[PDB]
Amino acid sequence: HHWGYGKHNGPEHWHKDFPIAKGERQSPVDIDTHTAKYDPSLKPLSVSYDQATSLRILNNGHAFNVEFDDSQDKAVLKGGPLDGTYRLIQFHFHWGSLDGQGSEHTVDKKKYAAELHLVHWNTKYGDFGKAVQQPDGLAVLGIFLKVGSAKPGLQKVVDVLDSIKTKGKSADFTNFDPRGLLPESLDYWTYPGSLTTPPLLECVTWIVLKEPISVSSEQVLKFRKLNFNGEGEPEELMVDNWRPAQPLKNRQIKASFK
Ligand SMILES: Cc1cc(C)cc(S(N)(=O)=O)c1
Ligand SMILES: [Zn+2]
Repeated sequence: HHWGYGKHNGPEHWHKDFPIAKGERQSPVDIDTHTAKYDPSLKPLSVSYDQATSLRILNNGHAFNVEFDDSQDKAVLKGGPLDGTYRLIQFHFHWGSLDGQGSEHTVDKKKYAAELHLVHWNTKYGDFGKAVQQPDGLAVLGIFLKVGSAKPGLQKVVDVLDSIKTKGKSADFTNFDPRGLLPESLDYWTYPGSLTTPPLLECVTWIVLKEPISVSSEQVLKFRKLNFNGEGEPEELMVDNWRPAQPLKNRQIKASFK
């Protein structure tokens, strides 16, 4: 009886195995746009993915992860609200059963169809496992997805999904360029939070872009053909793998723009 997204093991149960679920800096949150204050001390985000080297894509039974080679100084997030440099390790998505839900963060209570998380660890801690033990260990860049025009730079991801349908399947996935997933503007909101699945560690500086990317209905429909189950087990479509907004508590959300 491990955690997941069902009536029987979903977000409202996680606190039993992971008490920090009811902690002081949990994610995601609703971004109330009128209350977020412009911070003129915030810097432009620096996203440098020119040398990113993808290796593999993995269905982990909750989502799929596009994994990177993080053994050299290459694909780095810095600037913005961050001190120091954060190295890209993986990206994944959260999405809905319907276009009207699927994002983790919300904007004035608006739910997007999906949300992309580009995960980076602070190089001052030497690797990911040590970084997640620190309050400034990770920086997660969150990007909303809406359904409209296709995102060409997403299609290589979509087309490999047939080969990782079920939990525990992986496939080689080299030379994927995550720059093709970024919107035009790097305007963002930022706040201190957590991982959004167990273990729910309070180790993340969240940077959520204001501009969503557009993906087509056909692209998100192929996300929804993935399975949470393993091969040879009853089919459970991989949909609604998002955590609802959590209490903001004693936090401020800052805007990079206005
Ligand atoms: C458990 C966990 C691990 C990683 C690397 C990333 C997340 S999230 N969804 O907060 O980006 C969760
Ligand atoms: Zn995530």
